Amino acid sequence: GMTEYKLVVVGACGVGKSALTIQLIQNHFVDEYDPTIEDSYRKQVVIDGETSLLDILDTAGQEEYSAMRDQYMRTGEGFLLVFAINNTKSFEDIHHYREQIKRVKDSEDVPMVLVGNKSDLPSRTVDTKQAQDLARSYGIPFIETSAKTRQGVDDAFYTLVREIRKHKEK
Ligand SMILES: *CCC(=O)N1CCN(c2ncnc3c(F)c(-c4ccccc4C(F)(F)F)c(Cl)cc23)CC1
Ligand SMILES: Nc1nc2c(ncn2[C@@H]2O[C@H](COP(=O)(O)OP(=O)(O)O)[C@@H](O)[C@H]2O)c(=O)[nH]1
Ligand SMILES: [Mg+2]
Repeated sequence: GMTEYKLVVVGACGVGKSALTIQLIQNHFVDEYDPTIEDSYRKQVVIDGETSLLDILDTAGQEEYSAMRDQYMRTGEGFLLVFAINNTKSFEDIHHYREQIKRVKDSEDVPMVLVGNKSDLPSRTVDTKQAQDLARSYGIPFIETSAKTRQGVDDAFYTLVREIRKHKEK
């Protein structure tokens, strides 16, 4: 079959994981998406001339560490680490999401992209430089997005695919 990429969107409640996912899948902004709905969406795309199937898991529900979740998360090939630029705690939480990915993958080299969402909002509390420095320390890209306007959304997911390709070449 055609190439597939298993992508996982992670980050604290309310950062815009679901809004980002629906923007990628359906090309419009959803104001309300139930925080208890965790689901995956597949979409056929062409990136750098390669046709692939993106299988995107939008994580949700509760903070719990079920066996299903670990196994589930283990199958992820790349991860979007999403915070919101107006929520400092969500940015501080990124360390947790990175470590948990590192724990379940048993690897220091997992495709990830740091995503600073809600870039449309004026009430910024997390400096772009701060995010850039963190991303550089992790050795990963940083992309600013707005699920509201769709700024950076394709770039975020497509950049993650490119990171997966880089990983697969090694
Ligand atoms: C508001 C609902 C929502 O969007 N979610 C609820 C909280 N939930 C969550 N919270 C805290 N830690 C999480 C976590 F560590 C994982 C996880 C588990 C196992 C391996 C990796 C990961 C990680 F996401 F990469 F961090 C998950 Cl799946 C969810 C966690 C998710 C968001
Ligand atoms: N202004 C703005 N609001 C957003 C953006 N992304 C998500 N939201 C809103 O923030 C809230 C949480 O979004 P949601 O997608 O449910 O976040 P999740 O809990 O990480 O899945 C919702 O009310 C969304 O409408 C964005 O880029 N800009
Ligand atoms: Mg959600």
